[PDB]
Amino acid sequence: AKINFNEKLSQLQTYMIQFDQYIKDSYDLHDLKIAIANIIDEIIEKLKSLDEHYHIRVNLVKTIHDLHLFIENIDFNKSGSSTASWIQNVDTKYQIRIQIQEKLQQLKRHIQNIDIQHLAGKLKQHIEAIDVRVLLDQLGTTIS
Repeated sequence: AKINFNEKLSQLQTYMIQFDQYIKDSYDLHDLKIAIANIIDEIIEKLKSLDEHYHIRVNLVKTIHDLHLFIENIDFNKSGSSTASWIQNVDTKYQIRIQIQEKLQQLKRHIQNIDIQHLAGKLKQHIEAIDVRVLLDQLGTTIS
């Protein structure tokens, strides 16, 4: 029984060694994902031309600015609840609507700085930053 148990323990140790070896010798897909990011830049190249051929980004930025202007133009003075509309005159003496307009324009400039280019760049950065080889090495070394 002792010899059989020792044989079983040796077999389990050999299996664990083989499993660690197989884990270590599998890092091909990590390249593929990086390669995926490469093809993304190709789309970016297309992007780098598409606006210059379509001006879609210019139209969308104009649309965002126009929507923000319409939102800023909504006048609460002549709306319902006329007594609450007096609060608007309170805004006249408390620069509240000015703060609202400033926050809306800050949101506008933040969104207009968020385009497809930044999304593609950040996606490529995240794809290339994640390195599964280090994770596999840590998993195979810590576990024993």
